[PDB]
Amino acid sequence: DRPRFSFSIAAREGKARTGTIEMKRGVIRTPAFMPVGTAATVKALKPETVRATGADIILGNTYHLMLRPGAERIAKLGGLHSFMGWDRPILTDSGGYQVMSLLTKQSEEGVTFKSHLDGSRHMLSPERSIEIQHLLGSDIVMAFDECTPATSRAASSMERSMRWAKRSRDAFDSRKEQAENAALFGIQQGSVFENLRQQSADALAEIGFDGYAVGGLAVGEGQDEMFRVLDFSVPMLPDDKPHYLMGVGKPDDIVGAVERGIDMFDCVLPTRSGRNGQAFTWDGPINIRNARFSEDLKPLDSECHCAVCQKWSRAYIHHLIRAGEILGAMLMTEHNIAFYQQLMQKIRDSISEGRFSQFAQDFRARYFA
Amino acid sequence: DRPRFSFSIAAREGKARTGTIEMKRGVIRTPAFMPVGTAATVKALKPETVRATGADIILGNTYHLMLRPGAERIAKLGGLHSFMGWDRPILTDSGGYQVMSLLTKQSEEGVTFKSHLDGSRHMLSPERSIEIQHLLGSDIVMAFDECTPATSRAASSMERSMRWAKRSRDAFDSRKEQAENAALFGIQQGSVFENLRQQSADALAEIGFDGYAVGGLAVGEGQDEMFRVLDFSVPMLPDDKPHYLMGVGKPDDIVGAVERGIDMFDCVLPTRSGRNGQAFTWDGPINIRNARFSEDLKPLDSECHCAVCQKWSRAYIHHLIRAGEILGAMLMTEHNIAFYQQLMQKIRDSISEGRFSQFAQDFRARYFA
Ligand SMILES: CC#C[C@H]1NC(N)=Nc2cc3[nH]c(NC)nc3cc21
Ligand SMILES: CC#C[C@H]1NC(N)=Nc2cc3[nH]c(NC)nc3cc21
Ligand SMILES: [Zn+2]
Ligand SMILES: [Zn+2]
Repeated sequence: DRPRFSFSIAAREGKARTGTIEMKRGVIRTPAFMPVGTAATVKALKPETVRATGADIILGNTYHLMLRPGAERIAKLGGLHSFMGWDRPILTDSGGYQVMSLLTKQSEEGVTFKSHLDGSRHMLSPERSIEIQHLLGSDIVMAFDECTPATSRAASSMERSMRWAKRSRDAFDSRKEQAENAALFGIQQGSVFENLRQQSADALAEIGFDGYAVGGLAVGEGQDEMFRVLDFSVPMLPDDKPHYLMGVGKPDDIVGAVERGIDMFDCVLPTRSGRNGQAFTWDGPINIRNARFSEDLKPLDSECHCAVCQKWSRAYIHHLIRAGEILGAMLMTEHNIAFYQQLMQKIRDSISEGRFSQFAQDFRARYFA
Repeated sequence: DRPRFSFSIAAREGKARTGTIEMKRGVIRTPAFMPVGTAATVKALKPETVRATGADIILGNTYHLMLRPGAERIAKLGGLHSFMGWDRPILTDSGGYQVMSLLTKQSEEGVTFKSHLDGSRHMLSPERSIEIQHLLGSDIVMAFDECTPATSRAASSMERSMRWAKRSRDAFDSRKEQAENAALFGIQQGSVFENLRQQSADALAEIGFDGYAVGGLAVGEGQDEMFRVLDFSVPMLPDDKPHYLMGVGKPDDIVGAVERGIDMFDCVLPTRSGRNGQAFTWDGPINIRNARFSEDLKPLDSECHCAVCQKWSRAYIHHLIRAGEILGAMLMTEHNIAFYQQLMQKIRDSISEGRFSQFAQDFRARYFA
């Protein structure tokens, strides 16, 4: 048998850490990047291709799947893993952020809202969110939080989220199958305010979670501000548990966040911007639709080990994306997700060899040249 | 070394034949179905996936590739095979039909036309079409024909096409690299008129080609009429060369056309209707968007050996197509192309075992139940 959840730090450099999370469905190498699979698919990739790029875990969403195709329906069909054909760990967001981003009525009990898809009306609460995530069969369950710049007011939302974090913990612990086979993460709130971040961290650590996410970022704050908040926020979290930065981000954001103690990441940038023609390279991103690539026989990136860069030219991918061909989206997406995973591998290896500081400097010098 | 073009008939049953075409880039099992790759991609499939389904040869188009990305450009980038990553045979249509279907001025010299894409003006002729197909590096080159129901008038178009067939032959034979490494097929015209089909067949056989296509069908004539035309048209063609029915078709069309002596087929139905939610099965086509499939855990087809049917349920593919997800198009397309190839395999095996008559009866009884 394998453990439910065991995080082990193998090496450190400054605030950066590298290690593993062992879970029943597999091992997660940290720092980790999670491709986003909101609609029970990582867009334009088979799950075998997601795995081939190096991903150990993907992200799903309570909000989208409760609406389409439905949580109880996925459970009847055998759970999210069987449904989409990914047999490794899945982390699910709780719905707190997506309900706010995508027609809502807030209270201490929870949120009622109108779906952006049907106009149908629905409810979420800590207890319903945890139940939905159980029905999906998520391996890492997120606590349900209230999400809203803010006064002052940020403290009201943070304090409610901490009350909801306790209800999430209790709902999770009441479901034996969940508590024995899954892990539960809390979400730190408090916006840009050091004192509220501390109050939030204290509340979560008093409750106790398997891991701690940093919420309230990647919402348009600029990298300077995000780094400032991480500087004081991450040290407040339990050192011996994973630290998950929700929604981040660009390669340069990921590197700086690892320098500040983050272990886990998710964002739509590699998939969405790949479909839109943006390819990541070690010399910075390029827009493959640009006419300069029409006769370029080189691969998207000259060092990348992915299957796309072993077989097809920039010129061919340029043609596909210009033509609106599905294979264009497929190849751009595979390459970008592989690039993100190779970035994470380089981060892990450099921390384990005690040269991550030098890697970060070298990476930024070339990427921004 | 391998032969330029060697067709060998291994078994016959009635007018049906099964065998092989050996070419420098591989062997083509007949009767053969060619997936369509008009824009230098079989839509939503990597070439390795096209091959995995059983395809021996794919179809490309002079008309689309001369416009985007351009014939001379593809040649500079190393040819169509290298460009799209398919290293097996490619048959290219000559442009005669697509120029008519997709703003044109006809003459004995050729056709000038306005592109449906740019509005730019272009010319095609027998000599330019053959040159374009040389630049692409096509393995089976189609003669350039004039295409237009018709009086009477059908005879005018047919006779010009026969003059253009001779010019196509001469242009091909003037290009040593082409004549040594590629094959050339002629196109029989004459519409529904037995006497014109005979005049056309005579003209083509006097010129001499590696294979003979039956043109002027799959243009909305109904299956009864198509079969009537094949009944008298295919016997007019040289028995010892392949017979190619352009643009056909539905599974039931393919079976009946093999019964009448056709060896080669192409159509967009499995790819295009797959993206639109139609899946082929041995019990007939189904529309996977229908609500009856929302909780159906069976595969698309209960006997199909394709990778899609080994891993994912109807319910999951239903969800993907309803959501507009790219993976939906990918999986539907792989399954439909695999189904077509399994149909062709069953046809070949039954002819080689002398039970094709029984297969056709059994196939129709189940498919149309
Ligand atoms: C306050 C707060 C907060 C966090 N709460 C929940 N439940 N999910 C998140 C997802 C995020 N995605 C992005 N940017 C794309 N920032 C996020 C923040 C959260
Ligand atoms: C008269 C005539 C004729 C043939 N001539 C050339 N060059 N290409 C063809 C392609 C076809 N596609 C379909 N149906 C989709 N019928 C076709 C017929 C032709
Ligand atoms: Zn790559
Ligand atoms: Zn199948």
